[PDB]
Amino acid sequence: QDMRSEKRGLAYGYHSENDLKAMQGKVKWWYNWDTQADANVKENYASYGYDFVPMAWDENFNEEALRSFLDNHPDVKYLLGWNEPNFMEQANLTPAEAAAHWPVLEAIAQDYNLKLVAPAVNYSPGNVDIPGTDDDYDPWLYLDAFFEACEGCQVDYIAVHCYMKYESAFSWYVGEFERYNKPIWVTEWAGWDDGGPANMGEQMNFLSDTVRWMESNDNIYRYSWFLGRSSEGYDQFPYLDVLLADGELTPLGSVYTSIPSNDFRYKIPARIEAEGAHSLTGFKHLATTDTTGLAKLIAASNEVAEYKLNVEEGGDYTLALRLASSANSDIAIRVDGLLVYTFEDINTGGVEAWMTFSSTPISLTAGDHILRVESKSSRFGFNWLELTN
Ligand SMILES: [Mg+2]
Repeated sequence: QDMRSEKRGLAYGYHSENDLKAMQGKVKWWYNWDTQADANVKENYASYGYDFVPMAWDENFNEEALRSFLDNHPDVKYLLGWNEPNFMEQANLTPAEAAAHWPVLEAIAQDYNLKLVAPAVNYSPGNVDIPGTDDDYDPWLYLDAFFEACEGCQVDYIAVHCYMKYESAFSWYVGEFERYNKPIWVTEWAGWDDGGPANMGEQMNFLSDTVRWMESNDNIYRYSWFLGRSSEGYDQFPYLDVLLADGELTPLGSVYTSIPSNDFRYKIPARIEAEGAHSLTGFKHLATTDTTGLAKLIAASNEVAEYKLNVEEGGDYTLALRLASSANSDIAIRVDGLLVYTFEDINTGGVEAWMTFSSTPISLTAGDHILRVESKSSRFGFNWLELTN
């Protein structure tokens, strides 16, 4: 398949080569808050299609290690600036200070032909004084003061952190940063504040809502989920982990890496994870215990899933669905809006009893097509689909 997302990255510092291969061609870049790539992948990450974005975490970073790493990786194209300088417990730099030290990063960007990402901000506890305001917590008041102190400074991108749990809050809050007229990097996000996700499925729904919004926002240059693996583990609140055992994904990690960009098109024959729909009405996410697929979509009613196909060899394909359904369930299949097959009285006897149901052949001409999977007032689980010729 083509590269699944050009924007999608990951925040994690302990990749193995097997971890990078598990996500290959579904994750484009990553960063680790440090000046060089993870030790076990430093030599080979570029061969799996990734680019690594180094970071100057605060003003006292190790410039020698960063310049030395850059010397041997001319594939590096971007440099992240200070990390949460408006937080006391992080980089702890008032706007003037962060601009004062910015030439160190420009000199680096000049020597290696790099682009510079602004210091990452978020609503802060307010303990780094911004001049001329009492609202020291304010990420926009911080960046304004930064930019006014940084006259003539090379700043190519904005970096944003966000831990809101509501996808509409998230899109409103990240959109506020489009005011600066620069592409945006959401370099840390997950649903976490105000109680966060009630369960793993809530986090997967929130990841899906916000990933889909960012893939459709042209002003978002890049995003990276927080984070590859957590100290607490993937089934502990707030269910952050994208990677499970070496070289394998969590259910959430399957949703994260499967969601396609606007222009990506699936080639066939292929198996396509259900969580890789270009478009979801109503469908929700859960872990599955099926032997493959990691995550399922769940239907209670009339939910719709659409899959955008680049059919290179027109002809008749059989469509297979991997389903679970306690009772009788009906599923309509459409191509560019017109019914072609209906799965009737699907019944596996349990919500985690899985079977593969095949259709009669469906004619799929060469070109661009929307494959639509509609629940027909049915209650079932949907792991992946397969088209074969
Ligand atoms: Mg799946």
